[PDB]
Amino acid sequence: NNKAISTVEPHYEDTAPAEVEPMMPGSDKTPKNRNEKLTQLDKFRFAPQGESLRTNQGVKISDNQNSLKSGARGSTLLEDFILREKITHFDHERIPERVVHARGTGAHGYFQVYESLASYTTAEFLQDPSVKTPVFVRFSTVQGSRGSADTVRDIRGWATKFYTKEGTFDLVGNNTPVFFIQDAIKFPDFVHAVKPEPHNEIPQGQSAHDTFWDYISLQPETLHNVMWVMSDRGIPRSYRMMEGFGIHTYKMINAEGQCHFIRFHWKPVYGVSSLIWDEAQLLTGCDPDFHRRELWESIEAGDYPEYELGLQIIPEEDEHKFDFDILDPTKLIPESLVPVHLVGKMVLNRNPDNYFSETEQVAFCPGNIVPGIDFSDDPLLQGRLYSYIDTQISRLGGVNFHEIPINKPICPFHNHQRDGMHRMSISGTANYEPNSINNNWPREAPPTEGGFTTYPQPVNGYKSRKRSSTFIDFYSQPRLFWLSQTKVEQNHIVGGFSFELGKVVRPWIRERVVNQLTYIDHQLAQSVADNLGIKLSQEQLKHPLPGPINGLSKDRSLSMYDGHHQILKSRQVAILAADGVCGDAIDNIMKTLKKYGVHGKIFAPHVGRITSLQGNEIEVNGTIEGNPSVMVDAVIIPDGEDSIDSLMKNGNAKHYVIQAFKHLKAIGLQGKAFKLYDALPLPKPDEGIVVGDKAADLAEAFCNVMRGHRIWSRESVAQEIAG
Amino acid sequence: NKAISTVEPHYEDTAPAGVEPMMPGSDKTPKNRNEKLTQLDKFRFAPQGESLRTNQGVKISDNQNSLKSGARGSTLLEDFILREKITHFDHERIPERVVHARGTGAHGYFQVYESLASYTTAEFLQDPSVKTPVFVRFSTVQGSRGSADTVRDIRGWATKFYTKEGTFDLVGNNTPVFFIQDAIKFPDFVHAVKPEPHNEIPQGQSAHDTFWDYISLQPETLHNVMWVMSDRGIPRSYRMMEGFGIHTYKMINAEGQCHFIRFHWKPVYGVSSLIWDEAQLLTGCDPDFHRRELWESIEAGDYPEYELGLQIIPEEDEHKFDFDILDPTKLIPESLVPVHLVGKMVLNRNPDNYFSETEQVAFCPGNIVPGIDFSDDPLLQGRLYSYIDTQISRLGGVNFHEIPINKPICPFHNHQRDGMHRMSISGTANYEPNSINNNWPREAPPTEGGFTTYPQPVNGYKSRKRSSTFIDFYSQPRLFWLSQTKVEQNHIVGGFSFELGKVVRPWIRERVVNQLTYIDHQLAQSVADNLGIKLSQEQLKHPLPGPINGLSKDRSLSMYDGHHQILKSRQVAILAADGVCGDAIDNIMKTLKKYGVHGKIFAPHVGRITSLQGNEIEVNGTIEGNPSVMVDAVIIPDGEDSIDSLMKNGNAKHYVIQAFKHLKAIGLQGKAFKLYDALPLPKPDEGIVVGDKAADLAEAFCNVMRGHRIWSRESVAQEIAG
Ligand code: HEM
Ligand code: HEM
Repeated sequence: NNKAISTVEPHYEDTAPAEVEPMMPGSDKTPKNRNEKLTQLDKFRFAPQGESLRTNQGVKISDNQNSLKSGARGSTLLEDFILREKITHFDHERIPERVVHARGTGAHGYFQVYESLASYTTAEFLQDPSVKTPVFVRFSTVQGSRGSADTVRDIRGWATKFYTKEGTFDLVGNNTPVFFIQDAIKFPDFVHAVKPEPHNEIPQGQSAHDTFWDYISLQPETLHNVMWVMSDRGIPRSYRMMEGFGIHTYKMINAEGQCHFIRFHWKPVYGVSSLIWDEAQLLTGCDPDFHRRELWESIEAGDYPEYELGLQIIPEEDEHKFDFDILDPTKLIPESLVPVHLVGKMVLNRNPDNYFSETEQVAFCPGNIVPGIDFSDDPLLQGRLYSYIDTQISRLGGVNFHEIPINKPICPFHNHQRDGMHRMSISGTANYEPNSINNNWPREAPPTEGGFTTYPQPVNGYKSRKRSSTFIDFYSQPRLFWLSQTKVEQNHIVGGFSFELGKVVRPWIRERVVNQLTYIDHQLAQSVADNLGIKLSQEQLKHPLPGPINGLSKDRSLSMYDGHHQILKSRQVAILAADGVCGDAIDNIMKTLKKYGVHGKIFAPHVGRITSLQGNEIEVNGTIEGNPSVMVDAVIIPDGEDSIDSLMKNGNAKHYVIQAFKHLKAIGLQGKAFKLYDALPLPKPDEGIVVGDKAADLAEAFCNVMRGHRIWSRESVAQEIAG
Repeated sequence: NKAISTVEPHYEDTAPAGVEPMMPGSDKTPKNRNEKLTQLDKFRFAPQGESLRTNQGVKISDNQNSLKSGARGSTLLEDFILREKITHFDHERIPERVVHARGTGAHGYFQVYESLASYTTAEFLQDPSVKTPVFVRFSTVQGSRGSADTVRDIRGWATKFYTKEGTFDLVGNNTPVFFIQDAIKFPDFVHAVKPEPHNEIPQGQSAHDTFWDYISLQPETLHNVMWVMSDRGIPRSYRMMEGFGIHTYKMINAEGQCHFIRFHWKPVYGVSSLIWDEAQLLTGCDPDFHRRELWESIEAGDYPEYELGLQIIPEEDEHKFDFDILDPTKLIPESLVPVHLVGKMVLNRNPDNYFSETEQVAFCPGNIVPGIDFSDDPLLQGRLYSYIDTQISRLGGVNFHEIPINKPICPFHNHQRDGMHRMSISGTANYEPNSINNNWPREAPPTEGGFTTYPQPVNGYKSRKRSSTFIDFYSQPRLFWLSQTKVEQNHIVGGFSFELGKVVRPWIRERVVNQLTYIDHQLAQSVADNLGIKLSQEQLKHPLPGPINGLSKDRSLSMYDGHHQILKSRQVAILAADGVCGDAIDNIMKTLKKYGVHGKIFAPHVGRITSLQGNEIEVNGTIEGNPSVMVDAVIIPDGEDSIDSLMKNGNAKHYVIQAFKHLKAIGLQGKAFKLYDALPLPKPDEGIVVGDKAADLAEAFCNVMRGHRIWSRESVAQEIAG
């Protein structure tokens, strides 16, 4: 009554209750994680504690619940400037999404070099190991719009902004070492092919449709990066557990004018780990924010994303020594031939305060580079230089987007540029160079004092539109990639191809792709052709295959699961429990998990607390229904007679074990919890099943099984299970 | 050579020398024509035999390479072809709509059954011979452009009527009420339901803290929360949901008589919904399910069909109800005021280009025509200023009416000039009154059709204040609750319990169920239990609202009470492998075809399977790529070899378990029961149809399907692991 009426009257009272945790802005949750960039952004942060609600002109608002009307039942008056300003700001909140990589996630951190790279570059942020260079990273997918799901099969973008004392350096990479195309002129064609089709805008976040594969079949240059995205690299488990690549060959110029060709790498301290397809798909349905959320909670937990910056270094005289052109972006440089030197460390240790201000409005370009780094003649990179700044003029509202806080450098940046939309700087001095009325300040900087110069590379040829003959080589590296994959990874590649072409309606497109696969590997083609009902002619089964690359038929560095570099720390475990559960078994599991930095979450039939058979309340993390097995790495079911009975009448709790089994995950069953597995149509316990009566001992064995990531041996029987 | 060819200019042919792919509407249904579509032909491009050119008309010889300083050199700034191709691509994107960003569009027409001159002078409602063109966009609310179709959300429903007396936009939703009463709260409500601003989580979901925090503090939202928590929030198709303009409008007739009006759309294909677990899985394996369903249904001839209905109230009965008809959180119960079906709308042509037509279409509630008018509903009043304001940024300026999909098909002369991308070239005087052009174009007198506002009396004081008569938050939620079948009530409890499960701060969940105790004590207790909340004795005694003009239920607010289930156009999976019974499929298909139902053969691989009779039969797609959640029901024909392979296949055994848990009809012919009996599934209930003869098993199968879902199965479905 009075309580009812009060909700639609001005709210002058406290609303919060009188006084495990939700996600919060980084300033709230990790204020002790600072850097120079974050300190610069503080000038723009708002502390509204104890402030009046106001208009943008600073007028206190007395009634935020009602429009100005002519009678409390009347027509709204045009003179309600508060209503119109509030609605008008609302009406204009949206800006264009990125034309590609629209779906992204940001975090702040810092970078340090291990020791001076002055033997190879003058670049300031690689000279001094004591400097902490602030960074901001945006991870992304490629195909989908804002609001598409995270765990699609797709390439992942990886864009790092280095706020150095001598300029902002943008390393704009992907999570695979090659790209689909060789020349930038094909990029709108390729992108249009993979994007939703123009008549119906179908499908979202997916390459599994006609026009993408039509384009692949007609442009063999794409086959290499298709193999990468068709592998499990196409569905990583976390942005903390994938590799990063600059793809293009850059140049690094040292203080002696010498040039070294270089390729950029990010190696993850937490290993390289991926989902499997069926699990990646179900995750898009039940948590489209899975990667965004995982990254966010990673930082709040102190499991900071941590990556080592690696360089491949090739002397100028060595440019032409490989079977491939090192300026070809569909070619990787196998790490067997040119090792990766780890030269520094990046840590992401603080989430943003405002997604839109920081992550949405950030602007990265390959062209922003700093003295000591320079471009190569890669024709894809050369085209990128012009696109990033062009697109951002309309995405971010004009030529002054570097004045938006997240984009500003931390060093001076005086010049003679003036005006443009939303000009924030205010300049009084002469706006032309050379001038004498200001004694020509600001002034050009000699190269020996840090002024950018281009390396004087020789240029000889004719003005020409032509693909380099040194680029015509489309199958060598797809075949190298294939042969470096373990048996399971090859099977999943076959699954990627077979699932995707399965969604292509036009039959000639599937046959044209399968025909391209016969030039990569005959068994790969045969396996895919079988899943599609295609019969391969005797000719196709004899098609010529490429030979080794500079002596190499394999390179283990291209396999995710051969290197045995799986990391246990920071993984997520479901503890299925209900009322009547053994409280001390849970307590001992949580000690063993925390010992190895693993995160156990109690999932129950309802939120709140459950009561252990010892009568203590145990906090719940979520419900079994809202937290499917696809959201965790392994499942442990502790004991408690009444807990198990309850879990056996819950189809979700039982499906939890069938699903986790089919996704090759480790399952621990303490004591009478084995009844659940038994009830299910599940075969004999394999290596990935850990049964035991004492909790701390079950959990130790359970963690050791987790060290293998997935139980690949199980894959054949797992297919048979109805789940 | 084959390889070299692909990186050189492509002067040769590339074409080779359900069953068919989705295509532009101009290619598949060219015979479905209307006046707006003929106007759009003026802007269609036919590229057969044409050269690839720049935008200035210059022929391009090599679309494969940048201009370089040599074949391995540096790209040249003078390559204008490269820069023009890249620049256009760089600026393809325009802002998404601030709400309803995620949407699907189709063309069609509308006919009035008989003249409505008794009520309105609106030209498109006068003459039943006219086919007045329309364009409809369906949408969700919360999610951005690439979010899933089958989220739990309100669905937007926007119809543009291209009439000869102006373009009229009917911009409504699929539930008869909105969340809030005054437009000034729209940014607050929308911010609360949208992803939260620090992390931009979560997408296409209200299941998070800020949304329920807002609900808990704004009881006026509760009524439409009930609607979204019910199965209304997850419809099966845009063809099977209802539509409402929600606001009370006005219709004025030739005599100057005013009637209050509320708009309705009633689906000829009935009102059907998904269930929550099936909706959520559908967003994983097909985020485009509704967009695809609408497109294919039009290419198949199952044209969406809706009847435009009107609740009509004489201006004198404005105050005859226990609620304010100006309150957009209130519906008018169809018992109290029946809905008159006044005409039909059919959607029968897909667009040619999604971006040109669906993305660029602009609809505003302020786009009315002579014969319709506004009421003093304070939410509608704010909407009049917002639609046009936002379209200036989203669509590039004030000339967005000149974009083809947005143009009227009547004349539209005035004195407006310039603006960004001005298309028309106007030679005459640009002010009124003028003499140098004898004042053309001229004002139209009302008796010749010039718009006038009905002279409604206006009295009071300039004030910011919620009308006393708007302060009724709990009565219509209760009406809606008591009007639901038992299974629909359970599903509402499900929505509340799942959603509040994702809320982190406990006090928000507690404050929300506390609000539920003022709607129905047993709804509050069910939801409180699912969340571990113990209700106090005081809470359990909380006063409940009485009836509304003597009404305690209204059957029309229920989906599954008045048997609104249509069978025509449903989708049936047919699980077949190599070794299936040929004659069975034929007789299944002939039976399904007899009823307007589409059956789709799903096999382990794509292409063809061979029957035990040795013939080949076309597959529609894999079992793996088309889970049970995409079809209305499953049928498994016989064929010992088919059954044997299916039983080795995890997906096909799960197909039936999942079909079962989602309460769908499962047909099993012959030894197909071999497969059912192998799974942990109970004895065949009323929605499990066995039989050895296909036509009979199909006929009985199609008749279980008429009930939409086996609601009885619900209790045993919960315990099935799957
Ligand atoms: C080596 C292959 C390429 C890689 C690894 C790459 C990487 C990326 C990444 C990671 C982003 C997202 C940056 C962010 O988070 O804001 C991006 C955006 C973009 N890229 Fe690429 N890209 C490549 C090729 C191309 C090409 C060939 C073009 C066209 C010439 C292009 C044009 C763009 C544009 C316009 C954007 C959006 C920029 C913005 O709106 O801020 N990229 N690229
Ligand atoms: C009765 C409750 C409301 C309903 C049924 C409603 C319905 C809709 C629908 C269906 C759309 C999508 C139209 C399309 O497909 O393009 C939409 C968009 C929009 N609405 Fe509402 N709305 C309501 C209340 C509001 C309010 C209170 C405001 C703010 C004053 C508002 C502002 C907008 C804006 C700015 C758009 C985007 C328009 C565009 O970008 O073209 N609406 N509304």
